[PDB]
Order: sequence, then C-alpha cells, then structure tokens
Amino acid sequence: ANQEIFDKLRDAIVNQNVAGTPELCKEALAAGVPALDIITKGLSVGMKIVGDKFEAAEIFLPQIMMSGKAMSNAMEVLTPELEKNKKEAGLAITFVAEGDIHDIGHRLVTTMLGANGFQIVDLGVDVLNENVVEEAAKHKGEKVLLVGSALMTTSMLGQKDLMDRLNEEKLRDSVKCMFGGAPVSDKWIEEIGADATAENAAEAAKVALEVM
Ligand SMILES: [Mg+2]
Repeated sequence: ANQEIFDKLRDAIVNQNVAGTPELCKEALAAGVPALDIITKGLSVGMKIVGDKFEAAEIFLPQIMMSGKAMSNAMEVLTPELEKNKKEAGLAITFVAEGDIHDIGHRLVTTMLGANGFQIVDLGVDVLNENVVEEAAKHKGEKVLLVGSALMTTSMLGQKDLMDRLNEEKLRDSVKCMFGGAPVSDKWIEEIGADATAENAAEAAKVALEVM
C-alpha cells in the first residue's frame, strides 16, 4: 500500500522540489508510514532516477544540488523519527573520506547505528585519514567500529591509505572496519583489508551488529 505517497516522494526529489519534500515526509509519516520506507521506497527511488538522469546528461549540477538539498531537508524530518526506539554494542566512529562532502548516506547510516545500540562519534565530512586514526587511538582497547563513507572513486582510494595507516600504528586488529558509499565494492573491501560494507542504512546496522 501507500504507493501514491511513495511516487510523490520519489517525484519531489526528481523535480527538485526542496520546499515540498519535507511536507510530504510529514504527510506520509502521519499516514502511519515508517520513516525508513519513506526513504527506501520513495526518496531513495527518486535519488536513483536523478542519478541516472545526470549520468545521461539530461539534467545537471543545478538540478542535483536542489535534489540533494531536497533530501537533506527530508532527513531533518525523518532523522528524529528514526532515532526513536533506541534499542551499547560498541562505539562507532563515522566519517566521510577526505575531499568528499556527500553526507546524506553518511548521516543516514550514522543515525541507524546508535538507533541500534551504538554510541556515536560523527567526525563529519572531508575527514583526514590521520584524524580517524587519532580518534581510533584515543579509544584503543575498547569496542570500536570504523564506519567510513565515500561517494567518489577519487576519495574512496584514500580508504586504502587509512587501512595501511592503521597497521603502521599497529591499531588495526583492535578495531573493526566497515566502508561504504557506492564506489565501494565487495572486491575493494578485501583488496585493502576491511571487514565489511553495506548497501543501505538498514543492512549497515545489521552488518555492524554481526561484525560484533
Ligand atoms: Mg583539504
């Protein structure tokens, strides 16, 4: 059910309706629809279409910026809804690779983690690999999970360096590492030496738990 409001949410993103997206999130929300379904069956569906349109040179950067802001505004209404049911499996240090400012997915995963029994340490975006290493050092010995984002190949490559720097500082084996984004493949995860990855907030939370 709810297909109509899903399409409206999907279209609000596709048509750069920044002001409207929030209203619809409330409309759907008030209709007893779960925040995560609003994202995965509506907003995310639209963001994907907008992604294809761009890669096909149909739309451009002015449209992508507005679709981005459209979803960020939507997240301001759903995040609090997601932080409910705060079901401490450990400490998660979240960040987006250096030179990368894409934070929608990063913010979504960080919200789920924590909502699923995790203490959060959000480093923000454009985080240097050393500041992540410095953060991991301050928490050496305890239950630590490094959650990293990167939506650009150029920034995703730096994840290798990160893993390499964690070893040079013999800090690795004491922490679990999960990278994500999209340019991140199940191949690249082992090429460097990570412990996992997810494709969405939902799975991210599950994998985070399983990886103990
Ligand atoms: Mg810089």
